[PDB]
Amino acid sequence: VEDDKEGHLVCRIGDWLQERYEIVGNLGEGTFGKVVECLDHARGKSQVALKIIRNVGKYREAARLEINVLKKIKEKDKENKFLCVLMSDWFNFHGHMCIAFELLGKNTFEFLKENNFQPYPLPHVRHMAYQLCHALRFLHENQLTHTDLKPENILFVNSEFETLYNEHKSCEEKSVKNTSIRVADFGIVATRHYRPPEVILELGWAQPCDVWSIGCILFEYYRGFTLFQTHENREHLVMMEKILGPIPSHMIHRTRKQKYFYKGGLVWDENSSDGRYVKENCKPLKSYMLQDSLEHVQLFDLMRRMLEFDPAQRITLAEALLHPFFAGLTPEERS
Ligand SMILES: CC(C)(C)c1cc(NC(=O)Nc2cccc(-c3c[nH]c4ncnc(N5CCOCC5)c34)c2)n(-c2ccc3ncccc3c2)n1
Repeated sequence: VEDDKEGHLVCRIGDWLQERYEIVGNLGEGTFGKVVECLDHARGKSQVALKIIRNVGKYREAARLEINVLKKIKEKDKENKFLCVLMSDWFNFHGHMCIAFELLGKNTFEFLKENNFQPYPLPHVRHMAYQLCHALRFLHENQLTHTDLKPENILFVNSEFETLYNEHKSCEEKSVKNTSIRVADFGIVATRHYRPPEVILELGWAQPCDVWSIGCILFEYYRGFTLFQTHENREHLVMMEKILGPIPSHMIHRTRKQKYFYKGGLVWDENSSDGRYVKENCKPLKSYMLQDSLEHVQLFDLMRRMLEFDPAQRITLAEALLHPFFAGLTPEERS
């Protein structure tokens, strides 16, 4: 046991925790501390993720809050059946709160990056979407809101793939063998590209925030690239307007950030570097359909309804789980 003045724990591959956890790898780091891989010698050689949070205090406090959140998700989920990440253990170790999870596979972003940003096929989209909706419905019902939904926070149970590619000129694609996912959270709300306009405009958010993000995420699974490829609010709102249509007067009246607008409209210099990028790449949403086909149109219908500007007219996760799009699930996918 040795601590540095930043507080954090100095651990080495081969160190043991709770006489059952043998560190074998490294999986992450962040504000709060490390995230290592162990084999659980108690539960018999099997593999876990272990977020370590040492001293600091706010860290320890927030770790407790996380554990509680995850405790409550288990209690409220009997059969594991709501597709959130599952805490298998937690403990206290010379001040360092630790939280063990079953080790899942690559997240939906990584997998996409490993596939050279070749989009997932429409059935995978459909299945992943169904589970994201189910999962966040369950969370919303228990007065919980993710707020930082994004592809990196969706993990595949198993990210093994069957590489398969013929005929297509440069066919070289990986289909993941099993599209089951789990929702995690690594820990202005949201990440830029998944952030909804009410957060951008500082109008307060609630559950409808998660739906907007889901909307954004589905698009990315479907095209391989992000729907809003930008890093600044004004551009982002302009992009919203050209992809989706105008912004309700009512949301412009309530913005205290009265800098992006002028006389009811977004200030926007159509002929700049930013101007040209938007002009030569942002087209109306429907135009990004890859095929002229019912299930693709169903998907864009759910997507448009998920990306309503007004959080109050935006579809709920309950209403989406009943959207025709989800007719095409295999019966097995249905659970
Ligand atoms: C259920 C919900 C809502 C989605 C959630 C999940 C988590 N925690 C989490 O995902 N933790 C976590 C932390 C570290 C690893 C993994 C993880 C679980 N399997 C894995 N299988 C493989 N790799 C993993 N990753 C390692 C790299 O890195 C991403 C996950 C993992 C998961 N939280 C959460 C998080 C932080 C909080 N802070 C304060 C208050 C409340 C908090 C709640 N809420």
